[PDB]
Amino acid sequence: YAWVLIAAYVAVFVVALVGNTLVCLAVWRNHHMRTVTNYFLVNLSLADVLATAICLPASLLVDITESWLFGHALCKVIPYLQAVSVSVAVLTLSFIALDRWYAICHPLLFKSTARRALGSILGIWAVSLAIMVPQAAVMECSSVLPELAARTRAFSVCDERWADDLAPKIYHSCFFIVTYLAPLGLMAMAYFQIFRKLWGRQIPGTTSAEVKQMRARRKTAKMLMVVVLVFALCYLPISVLNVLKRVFGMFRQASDREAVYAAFTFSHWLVYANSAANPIIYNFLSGKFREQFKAAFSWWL
Ligand SMILES: CCCCCCCC/C=C\CCCCCCCC(=O)O[C@H](COC(=O)CCCCCCCCCCCCCCC)COP(=O)(O)OC[C@@H](O)CO
Ligand SMILES: Cc1nc2ccc(NC(=O)Nc3ccnc4cccnc34)cc2o1
Ligand SMILES: Cc1nc2ccc(NC(=O)Nc3ccnc4cccnc34)cc2o1
Ligand SMILES: CCCCCCCCS[C@@H]1O[C@H](CO)[C@@H](O)[C@H](O)[C@H]1O
Ligand SMILES: CCCCCCCCS[C@@H]1O[C@H](CO)[C@@H](O)[C@H](O)[C@H]1O
Ligand SMILES: CCCCCCCCS[C@@H]1O[C@H](CO)[C@@H](O)[C@H](O)[C@H]1O
Ligand SMILES: CCCCCCCCS[C@@H]1O[C@H](CO)[C@@H](O)[C@H](O)[C@H]1O
Repeated sequence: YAWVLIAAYVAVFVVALVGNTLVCLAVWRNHHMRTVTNYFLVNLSLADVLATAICLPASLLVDITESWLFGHALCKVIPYLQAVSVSVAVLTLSFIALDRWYAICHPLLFKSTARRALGSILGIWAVSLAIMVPQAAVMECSSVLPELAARTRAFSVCDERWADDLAPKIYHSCFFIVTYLAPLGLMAMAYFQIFRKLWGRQIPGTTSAEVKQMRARRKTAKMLMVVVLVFALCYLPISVLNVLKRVFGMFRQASDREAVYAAFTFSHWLVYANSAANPIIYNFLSGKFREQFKAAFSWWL
């Protein structure tokens, strides 16, 4: 079990870094690949690399050693950067769907540009950095017997420190709704309307150019729906496990301590596995990204 963890964590580390760097290079090299959607997808890669590079290594040591060995300052920074990486992801996926929904379903209300996209991308970070500040405030590094901290860090853990039972129940309920259920719920309805408008609307006088627009828009909607679907599945375990632990007070009886720790461990890895999955999704569901990933691999061999 222990080596399978390190092997899986190492594979996700390499694939996510190599893949997400190629995702930025592909949009940079190809000019008429700099679409609003693909600019948001690059911002999604910038979040994934921040999680993979910085938070993932702390991820492996905590799940194996079961203790925090990086000191008090990083106990707030790293969990904060992990939380910010999640907010940036879900907000980027939300703006993508909002962009596609006004494009496919309500075509002439708002106009999306590359100039407005970079402004949204800077807004996604301004919000993600702000709303995760309370999370960093709650992070505290403390050892079993705190007098032990003067001797070693092998027995200290970095966890949330709440002053009352009610506060975590409200906090983690709001952040499950706000950052998982609500966005995915609104997005599932948006892509369903996008699905109906792309597959089914057969108005009699559609020009040959209107169809060449649809046949390409279908290929992007197919790719983006697979991305949202994998994101929902990847973050489902950690999100439900966090709510059952914090809000519902579960997983406190040490009779099933082994199964609970193996569950949360796999849930932590699944979060990073999503960072490696997305570039793979682009390779198979996007011929333009596939074409760019082809060239980057020829230069190397
Ligand atoms: C989040 C952070 C803050 C926001 C930040 C911004 C991010 C926002 C992201 C995406 C926005 C996308 C908007 C997409 C809207 C699409 C929703 C939509 O139209 O759904 C229709 C109605 O559903 C229906 O009947 C049923 C209505 C839905 C009620 C059931 C919901 C169950 C709970 C599930 C979770 C809900 C969470 C909601 C938000 C908190 C589908 O039917 P139908 O084609 O006939 O419509 C015809 C009708 O449009 C005209 O008569
Ligand atoms: C090493 C390591 N330790 C970790 C501890 C936690 C997490 N992730 C979460 O707790 N995610 C989430 C919590 C709560 N609501 C969410 C809503 C949407 C998405 N995600 C979450 C990753 C970790 O990686
Ligand atoms: C919406 C939302 N709410 C959230 C609450 C928490 C977190 N993430 C953590 O708490 N991460 C971590 C905590 C503790 N040790 C770690 C070690 C390595 C990496 N990460 C962590 C993400 C969230 O996203
Ligand atoms: C019985 C309770 C536990 C007692 C542990 C005593 C051995 C600590 S060895 C080691 O000492 C280094 C400094 O010399 C520190 O940098 C490490 O963090 C620490 O691990
Ligand atoms: C020093 C930074 C905090 C680290 C330790 C956190 C312990 C509880 S903090 C937080 O304080 C609020 C008032 O500010 C209260 O309303 C909350 O119930 C309480 O949970
Ligand atoms: C969106 C907000 C969701 C809030 C969900 C949790 C509601 C409170 S449960 C309640 O908590 C109290 C404080 O711990 C205890 O005194 C009780 O015994 C227990 O029944
Ligand atoms: C056989 C009966 C078992 C009863 C106990 C089940 C666990 C209840 S915990 C309580 O549940 C609320 C919802 O009811 C949540 O909103 C609160 O956050 C949480 O604190």
